Order: sequence, then C-alpha cells, then structure tokens
Amino acid sequence: MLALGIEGTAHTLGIGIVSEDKVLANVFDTLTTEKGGIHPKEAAEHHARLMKPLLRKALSEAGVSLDDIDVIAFSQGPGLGPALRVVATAARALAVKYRKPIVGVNHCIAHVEITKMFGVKDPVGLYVSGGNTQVLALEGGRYRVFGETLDIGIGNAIDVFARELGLGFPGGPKVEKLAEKGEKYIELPYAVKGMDLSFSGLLTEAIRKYRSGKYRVEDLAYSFQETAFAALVEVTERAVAHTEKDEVVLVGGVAANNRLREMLRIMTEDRGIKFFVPPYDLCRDNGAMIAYTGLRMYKAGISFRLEETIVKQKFRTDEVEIVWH
Ligand SMILES: Nc1ncnc2c1ncn2[C@@H]1O[C@H](COP(=O)(O)OP(=O)(O)NP(=O)(O)O)[C@@H](O)[C@H]1O
Ligand SMILES: [Mg+2]
Repeated sequence: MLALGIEGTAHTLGIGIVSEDKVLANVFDTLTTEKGGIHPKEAAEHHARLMKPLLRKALSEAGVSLDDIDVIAFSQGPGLGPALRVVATAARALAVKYRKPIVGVNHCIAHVEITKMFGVKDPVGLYVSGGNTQVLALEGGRYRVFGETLDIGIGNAIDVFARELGLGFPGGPKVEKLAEKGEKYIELPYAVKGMDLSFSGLLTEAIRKYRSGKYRVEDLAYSFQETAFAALVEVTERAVAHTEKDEVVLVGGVAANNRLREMLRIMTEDRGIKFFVPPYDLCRDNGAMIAYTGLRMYKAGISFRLEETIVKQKFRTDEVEIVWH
C-alpha cells in the first residue's frame, strides 16, 4: 500500500510517499529564517506557495500518480496555526479530488513511529527539535510523555545561544563545532526540573557568562552541551528504567548532534539495551514520517470524517490511542 504525507507544523514543508516497508519519496523546502525566530504567517505563505512544486517533485521521485495513493495523511498538530491550516486544507483538497481517505497525524508521535519501518518494536523515544523536547513511550495503549520541556525546546535554546554568539540559524551545528574545541567545563545550572526539562535558566546563565568576557566561547559552548544533554539522557534513562523497554530512539532535528548520540550510546550500552537513530532526513521535520504513521493508522481501520480533520494547535501526545500496535 501507498500513503502520501504532508508535514508543515513549523517552517518546513515536507511531502513523503511511503509503503509499509520503504520510503519512495521524501522532499523538503524550509522557510529561510536567517535571524531565527518563529514566523507563523510567513511559514503559511511559504507552504501554500511551495505545495504544488513539492507535490510534483515527490510524485516524480516516487514514480507514482495520486491515483496510486491509498491514503492521504497530514500533520494535524501540534504546531503553528496558520501553517497547520494550509497543510490540512491542501490534504483535504487532494482527498476530495482523488476520492481518497484522509488521516490526521500527531507530529510528535510520527517522529517516533517512523523508526518502526527499520525494525524498532517498542522504544523509549527522545524527541528533540527547535520547539519540542519530549521523552515518550507506549504505556496503557497511548504514548505517555514522561518528561518534556517546561519552557523552550533544546534546539531553540541552542539557537538563541548561537544568535548571541554571532552564529546564525541554524545554531545547533555551529554550537556543536565550537563545543568540540572546548577544553574546560564551566559550571552551569542543571536542566532537570522534577521529571521535566527546563533550559531557560541554563541559557540565560550561559549568556551572562558570555557577556562577562571572562571565558572562552568554545568552553561555554562545550559546557552548554554537556549540561543540557546530560539532562536529556537522565530523563530518557528514567523512562527506560520504569517502562523496562529494551530500545531507545533519538529523533527530531537535534538528533544530528554527535555528542548527544555518543552520550546516549554510552547510557544504552551500560544498560545492555539497543539504540537507534534513523537517517537524518527522517529525523528532522519531514513528510515521510507523516505518511508512514498515517498508513499504519489507515491499515488499523482509521479514516477521518471532515470535522475530525480540523487542526489541533495544542495536540497532546497522549490523546491518540495507538491501536495499530
Ligand atoms: N548538530 C546539531 N546539534 C544541535 N542541534 C541541531 C543540530 N542540527 C540541527 N539542530 C537543531 O534542530 C532544529 C531544527 O530541526 P527541524 O526538525 O529541522 O525543525 P523544527 O522546526 O525544529 N522541528 P519541530 O520543532 O519538531 O517542528 C534547530 O533548532 C537546529 O538548531
Ligand atoms: Mg524535528
């Protein structure tokens, strides 16, 4: 079977075409934000403009027509209202025109679910991006969020720090490079708050220390990563300990980070459990993960009525019953 998926919760418009076993197409266009920040209205304009060209490119690279597609899937939420609405409108339009069933997909769930195409069965997921940071795992028939950010996503925290230092968007790779050159740990506030993550205190302290001129920038970048990532690993490990699951996945745009990967490898190896990171075009915001999750939902008998396709800006991860597992 084939599914077409449209992702557009934030600045990236992604269209994917997948089967149960493989990705046939995975195409991208991201709104250029040279000075970072969140731009919901510009993202919406971008998605609407790029919808037709990207759909054409996805169909060409997959080598199929829209008549070959079994189900249309879209990122229903959570995310930016104007951007979500463009995506949902486009998906509904395709569904009506080609008389296809439609499914709304939770963006956070999709990030974890895509790993199951690669043989992952039942993982603790660490989902880390610009605006999102969640540790999630299947419990009681739903994805339970064990810990999440109370303020800003780790990606955004790094992006703000980068901007302060004169490193333009995206900040992540640039801060990662600086961190590799660090040779001294500088004490910074720990980012675990109860079960959850909190990065605002860490970020503001790092900026204050930067403005003091007392430290090497590379040492601050190194310390920022060591502190923030150690927190991520702790929350992930706690979830593993409780759930007794034997695999961890790292997903989201921040999954590109080699240091974070290394820290998770160490933790999983010490526990004697598996660790997996999908190819990066399936880690960052993409349409293929939407297509795959949507297909699994459809095969489980899920098919949305029109009023069920209304966007959910604050879509909670635990709302969806995972009946396809
Ligand atoms: N090597 C890296 N280390 C740390 N952060 C990174 C790295 N590469 C990318 N990032 C961050 O990942 C984020 C981009 O992720 P991407 O999924 O492309 O968009 P997004 O809007 O953050 N996704 P979402 O929040 O899930 O809608 C940015 O904050 C980047 O700085
Ligand atoms: Mg992402």
